[PDB]
Amino acid sequence: ADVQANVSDSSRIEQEAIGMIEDFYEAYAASFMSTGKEALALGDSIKQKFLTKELIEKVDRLIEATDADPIIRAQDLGENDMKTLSVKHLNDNWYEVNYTSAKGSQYERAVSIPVRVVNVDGQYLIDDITPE
Amino acid sequence: DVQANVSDSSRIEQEAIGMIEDFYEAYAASFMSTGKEALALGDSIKQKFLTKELIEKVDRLIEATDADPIIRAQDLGENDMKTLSVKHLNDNWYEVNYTSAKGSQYERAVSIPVRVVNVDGQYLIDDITP
Repeated sequence: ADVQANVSDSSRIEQEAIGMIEDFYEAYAASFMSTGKEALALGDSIKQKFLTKELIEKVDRLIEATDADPIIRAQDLGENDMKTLSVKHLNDNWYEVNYTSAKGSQYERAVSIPVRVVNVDGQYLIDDITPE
Repeated sequence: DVQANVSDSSRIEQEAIGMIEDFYEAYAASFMSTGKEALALGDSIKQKFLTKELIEKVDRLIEATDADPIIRAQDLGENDMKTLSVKHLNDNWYEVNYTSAKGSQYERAVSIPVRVVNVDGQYLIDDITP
């Protein structure tokens, strides 16, 4: 059986996955600070680094379907939005990215994106969001 | 007026501290990505938060030293800027504190004095390391 080894490995691996997801969202959020071609350039560079080829194509479909960025479920980020970032494990390889959009205002909105993680040769990558 | 001085000074210092935190958190996030796009964001963040004279001083210190004078390091480790602490020192000078290479055997406490100016309600950093 070995409960302690299964438990501590599961806890470690989940925290490693959470760490990558946190790094993606903090890096991606910073790309919204620029208001020129470099904003999109960095945003796409970060998506090329952290997301799989399959998910990036699904994000384009959702960009075409909605009129919002499916990664943040918004058009833009207020500068205080990512300070409320909180990631946690759901089940299996699914994690939930939580943050409050427009915190403090009359348009304050709780955002909750389920994201799925794959490990390729030691590197963690997000391979799906918002289940289809 | 003792109380009005105390309330206005506390409000304004927190607004100045708020801007400095926003600069450092945003600027630190540019290191999470690599290449010309990461550097371009760093420069965009500098344009937003630093004065034209300070950006010219930082470019001089980039040539003069072998470290980024904003962070006093070549790069940032994972979760260095999670230790960020900003406080008022005196007049318009504030101290930015963070632990470089936090958790590692080479961890180093960093303290950067930064001077703030208000230009028509906008807070900008106009000098660092006097």
